[PDB]
Amino acid sequence: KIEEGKLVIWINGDKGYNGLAEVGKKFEKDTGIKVTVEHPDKLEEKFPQVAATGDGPDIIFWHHDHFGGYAQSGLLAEITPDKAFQDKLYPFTWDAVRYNGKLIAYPIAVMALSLIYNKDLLPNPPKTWEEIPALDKELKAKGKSALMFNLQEPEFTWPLIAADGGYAFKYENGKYDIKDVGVDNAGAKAGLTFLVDLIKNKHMNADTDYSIAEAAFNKGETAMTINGPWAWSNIDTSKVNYGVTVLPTFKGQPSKPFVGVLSAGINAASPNKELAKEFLENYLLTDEGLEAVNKDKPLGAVALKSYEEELAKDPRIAATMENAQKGEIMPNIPQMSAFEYAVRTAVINAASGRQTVDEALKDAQTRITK
Ligand SMILES: [Cu+2]
Repeated sequence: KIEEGKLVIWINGDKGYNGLAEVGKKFEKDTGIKVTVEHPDKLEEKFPQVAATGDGPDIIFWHHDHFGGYAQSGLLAEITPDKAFQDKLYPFTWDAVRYNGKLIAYPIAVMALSLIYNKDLLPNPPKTWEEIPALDKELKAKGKSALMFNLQEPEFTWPLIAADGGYAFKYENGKYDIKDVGVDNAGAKAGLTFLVDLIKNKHMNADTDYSIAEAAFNKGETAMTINGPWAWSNIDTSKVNYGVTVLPTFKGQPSKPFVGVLSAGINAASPNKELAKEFLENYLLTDEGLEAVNKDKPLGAVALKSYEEELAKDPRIAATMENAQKGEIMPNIPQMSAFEYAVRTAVINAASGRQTVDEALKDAQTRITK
């Protein structure tokens, strides 16, 4: 019970649904087809309900992690870019939109955490995790701290923990292995330890949450923090002089951030697959298209090479991409819930004393692979 003759698009209201609308006006002028951009409440939960009955929008915008499940249900259509088109985007973004060996979405935006710092308290940021401890002691002498970041959730703590070799699920030939998890190997143990030790020595507090960390860094009390593109505006208003850069290395290896990709999938029920493909590939994924959305509401870093080289003139953005090329693509499978649940607890119990690192990671590991 879907259109045929137009295009309805569901995008979250905190995104540039206006420039998306603008790009629509050009499509309409060139094709004569009208585009509609809507923002239903809690759309991530409605698409699944409505698409299961052959209804909903022709295109849905969202993080790629939810896309694996959608495909396990045959809700999306297998896109069809050719060799040439595929060479317009970064090789690693296509892996983020794969399933059982096949492509199912178009990478739009690329997100990943970064290290943020107060240029007035820290003229040059640390290239290593190993040196932070000594840096905090040097600042505490003046009534400041070195680092403060959300410690409640895996998104913020996984980068360190996995640098040495840990991981979510083994992957190599286009298929994941839900029985082979790496949160309990040597590397993952090495990283959690380093983190726990930071708290034990009072360089960090275990109850620090997103709000405290942001309030602290924006009042100008802490030299650094870790966060994404979505938090820059608050800082802009606070009157702090900040900078964004590459995350420190661990035991000589890069921090390994989870990589998130805003994607556009075609409803498998949609009678407008061609139009949708023409719109996404030749209107939205162009330097003019991505700019239109980025104006209304900034996107951060993108997957389109040509335009990424232009946005990358803002160090804040160049850093994001570099951190993404070193990170681990977020697995697009429903089992990632088991992972977030288990790891969030492991880190909390390990930071509270309730469990030692070796015990905490043994439980989660077994939990997930269960
Ligand atoms: Cu989600």
